[PDB]
Amino acid sequence: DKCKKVYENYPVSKCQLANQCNYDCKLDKHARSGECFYDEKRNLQCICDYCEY
Repeated sequence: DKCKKVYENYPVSKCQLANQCNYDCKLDKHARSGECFYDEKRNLQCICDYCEY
């Protein structure tokens, strides 16, 4: 949804740990769960979600 925003900056490199995204997602865009997802590059991108997915 609109609350879900994706920002690479650091490729799946960090997404290696579901705990990393949230950190960066929280420190970067201030997300809640910063969950990874698959984009056009089938890469895991930490998506900052500010809502109730």
